Amino acid sequence: TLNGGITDMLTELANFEKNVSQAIHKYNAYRKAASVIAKYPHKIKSGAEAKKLPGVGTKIAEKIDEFLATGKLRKLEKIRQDDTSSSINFLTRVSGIGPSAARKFVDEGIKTLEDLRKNEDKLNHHQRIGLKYFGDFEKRIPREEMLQMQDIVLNEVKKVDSEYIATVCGSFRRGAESSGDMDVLLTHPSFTSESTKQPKLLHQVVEQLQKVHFITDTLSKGETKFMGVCQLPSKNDEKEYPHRRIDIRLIPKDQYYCGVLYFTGSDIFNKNMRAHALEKGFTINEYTIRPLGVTGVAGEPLPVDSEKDIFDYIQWKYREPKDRSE
DNA sequence: CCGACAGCGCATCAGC
DNA sequence: GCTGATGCGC
DNA sequence: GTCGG
Ligand SMILES: Nc1nc2c([nH]c(=O)n2[C@H]2C[C@H](O)[C@@H](COP(=O)(O)OP(=O)(O)OP(=O)(O)O)O2)c(=O)[nH]1
Ligand SMILES: [Ca+2]
Ligand SMILES: [Ca+2]
Ligand code: NA
Ligand code: NA
Repeated sequence: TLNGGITDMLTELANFEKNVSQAIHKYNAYRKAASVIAKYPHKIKSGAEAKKLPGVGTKIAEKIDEFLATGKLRKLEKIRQDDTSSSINFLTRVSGIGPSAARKFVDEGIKTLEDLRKNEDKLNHHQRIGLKYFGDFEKRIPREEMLQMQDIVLNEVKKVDSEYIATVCGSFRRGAESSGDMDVLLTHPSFTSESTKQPKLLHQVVEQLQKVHFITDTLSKGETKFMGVCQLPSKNDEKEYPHRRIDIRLIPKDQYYCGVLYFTGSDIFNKNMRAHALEKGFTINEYTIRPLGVTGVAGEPLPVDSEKDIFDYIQWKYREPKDRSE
């Protein structure tokens, strides 16, 4: 991490713009700059050097100059000393509490972990579970545990219907040695873009994983997306494993490649790739890549038989999952 | 100078 | 109950 | 906050 100090600074600024200022585009701008700097293979010596990189503008170059000179940024030093900003920033670390709910809570005088813990009845379901596992959700998951979790999920799915295919995506698929949480793409031949020949396809899998005490809590659930909590089983006299976040996404089977492209990420990589897509006259989502007509309206879905086919349309050389960690 | 910035699932709520 | 906006999440 | 046109 040649430029750890700079990228940390930019990420902190991004988080401020998202959580406090509620300026989503400034947030994305800061994260884009951080990402491009993170991959730059030289230790940055100046703002001018950084300003050569796409996403790094005049304002950021100036901040980089301040940071390199003094080891800090006055702007951030202040934000840190602001009570309302500090509190809002903290509260948003709970899953289910966003910028709006955080500011609302601060208004009501709820601004610490202790405050939340004695005001559970003021939280919705998602927030209450977010609070419950606040500490656990802070922890990362060693790849070794991710592998054990993979085994459990794939084996339990197979026991429901051997025609299910479950794929672990996210940072795990990108080869990371540790992951923030588990993401599972699910397909079944009964669910395609042309028909749903069977109901409760996602439900049956969730139920099974709850049955073996793998899924422990539910944050939200619909016909195609599950968001919840899971936990590896522990051995005799062993301390329990931390509870982990799990997301499961049921995708039409004939749209697997667009699905897996999306679910593999990273998030910044996806934003960059979809952005480039627009520049190139296409629109990409987790289902399809379509041409944009002169009207601006998306045309019909183009044939896709691989992740590479999607890269081909937008004239990008294929990049393996491990090189999508932006 | 300024329009545009990726795209979408589920939960919650106001209005009807 | 439905629909569209909003919040929050991926 | 940055960028393309
Ligand atoms: N968190 C997040 N994920 C997004 C966004 N947009 C988008 O396409 N995704 C996709 C790509 C991500 O790799 C995928 C899974 O989300 P994730 O938060 O679990 O991220 P991850 O596996 O890459 O990283 P991590 O768990 O190790 O922290 O969702 C977004 O705005 N936020
Ligand atoms: Ca993940
Ligand atoms: Ca996730
Ligand atoms: Na630049
Ligand atoms: Na949050």
